[PDB]
Amino acid sequence: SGFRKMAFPSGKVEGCMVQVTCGTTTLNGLWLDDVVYCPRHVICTSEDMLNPNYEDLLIRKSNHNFLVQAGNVQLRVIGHSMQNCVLKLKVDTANPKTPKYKFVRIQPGQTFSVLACYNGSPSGVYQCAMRPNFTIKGSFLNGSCGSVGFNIDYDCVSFCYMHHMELPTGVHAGTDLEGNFYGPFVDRQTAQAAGTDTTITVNVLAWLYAAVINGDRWFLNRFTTTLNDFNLVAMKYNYEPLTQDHVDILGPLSAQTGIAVLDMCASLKELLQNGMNGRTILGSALLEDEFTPFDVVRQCSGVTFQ
Amino acid sequence: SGFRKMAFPSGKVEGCMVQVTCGTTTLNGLWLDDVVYCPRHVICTSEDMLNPNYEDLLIRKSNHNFLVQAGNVQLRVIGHSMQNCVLKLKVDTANPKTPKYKFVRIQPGQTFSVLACYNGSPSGVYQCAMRPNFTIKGSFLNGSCGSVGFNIDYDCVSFCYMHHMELPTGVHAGTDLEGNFYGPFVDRQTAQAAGTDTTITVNVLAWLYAAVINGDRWFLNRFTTTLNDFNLVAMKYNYEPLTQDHVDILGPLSAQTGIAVLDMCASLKELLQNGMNGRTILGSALLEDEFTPFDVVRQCSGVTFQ
Repeated sequence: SGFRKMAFPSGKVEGCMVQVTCGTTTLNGLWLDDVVYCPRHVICTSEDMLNPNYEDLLIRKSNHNFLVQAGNVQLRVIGHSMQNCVLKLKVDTANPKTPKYKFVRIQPGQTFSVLACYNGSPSGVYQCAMRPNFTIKGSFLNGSCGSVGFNIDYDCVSFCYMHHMELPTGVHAGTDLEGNFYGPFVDRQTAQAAGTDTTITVNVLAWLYAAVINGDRWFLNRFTTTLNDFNLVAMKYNYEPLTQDHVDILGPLSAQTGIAVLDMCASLKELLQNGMNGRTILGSALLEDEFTPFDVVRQCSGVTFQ
Repeated sequence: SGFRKMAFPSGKVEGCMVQVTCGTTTLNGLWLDDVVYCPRHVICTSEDMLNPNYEDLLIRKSNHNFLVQAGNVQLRVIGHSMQNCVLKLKVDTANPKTPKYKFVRIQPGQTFSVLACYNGSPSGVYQCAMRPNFTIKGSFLNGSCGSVGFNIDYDCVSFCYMHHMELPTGVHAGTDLEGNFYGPFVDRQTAQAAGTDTTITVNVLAWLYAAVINGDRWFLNRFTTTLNDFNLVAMKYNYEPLTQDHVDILGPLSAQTGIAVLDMCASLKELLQNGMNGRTILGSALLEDEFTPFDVVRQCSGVTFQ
């Protein structure tokens, strides 16, 4: 029993974390095969970040201007390239710890595990989700840029995020492993708005399904509702509009617990309109939307990786 | 910025996880040097768990009755021994991935990272604390026994927990790596009480110190209080009695934020007496006590490991 915010095992990703220094700016890099991926603003100074021309700033840089460090071992850069907002550093050595990997671009609401790193060394690992405004609520100090988010399929690491920035609201933003930002954010030290943060409705429902599985079921009401009527209440509370695909994904969870998806939507509707009255659900005093439906199925069945 | 429940990198512990099968019972084991550690009730059947005589049940077992598996490789058991509630299986092979390690017995309130495993393969990693009643609130399905909790000091893994049981209250219990249980729990399928669960007061204060560092500071009141007067309110809410050692540990946090420890105790006192009025602190709608003061200092300074 028990249900917790769980992160994937980070061992396979630790072997791919290196330090990247250019000039006097340092951050983390992802070393897969003979290529190192890092945020492109490693070439910028503090003055450059106010308004950088990355093409012009990169022209003044050669292969020997990039200090790629893996423990005590220096890596020889034999080629550099800018793919959107990430830098690709070709090195003369393949990573001996390269796992089976792919580069995927996750959709809003999907979760992934972040391995926070500083100077190419891992400090911790935690789980977070792509908010509908394409931000994430993580823990990132200075030097944490280059840290990657990932999912694991048994033996295949699915890289999907790389940290680039902290918005002035204390929230974070970044790119995929091809350099394309999640959302309307640019790697530049200027004021940027994150947009309205909405709640991942399908994730709250799966979380409520996990509570029922783990004995916590006081919130189960006596009502039901419809998709269009529940969405009328979801809009008033800035919740993501629930669709039939969201209902389809919650099917296995609805079959295991015997609670129809529309019945849980009414229990969620009453929780929005009446609060929670000081009680708790799975030890949380609010509604948790950072658990995808597969996050619940994976935890309640205990799938393994290596 | 940002503050999250973070777990240590699990890579060094993944290399020490093996599968242990005895008869038709299987669980996880910890393979360090030429010794494998596993919960001793791997020798029990479902009928044996109701009231086992582990000494008598172990006598009928020899070295070849233990199937220690590490991936596809079988390990040859050349010796077995019962140290309290754990079994020590001597094998003919040292673990090539043995990290620098120690066996420590943590005190109540201390936190550690749990690496959940099934069939000797890691499934996830999460952070939890030793509750004052010597339980933990984790996520453990059948087969998760043998999973270990640990802390990391740069390059030294400090093993401190191994999962053995789930109490009928849905909460968990286990031993250290020497076989001694945390609390008054015995590895036997009988009704056992966990005792009154109190709140780790010094951990809530450090968590409130982390919120002030991360901009969330609305809870800072205009009052102060004394140690004996705050403990009078702490007793009414089943909070751990705060001592001068607890104040001493919160010193560095009190110096960085400029808030005296006694001032924060009054802000915590008002949060206990008046609730939280629907607001949130660091995204949580209740008081979080699973963050030690060093957990805050470590996250706000970003210490690394390898």
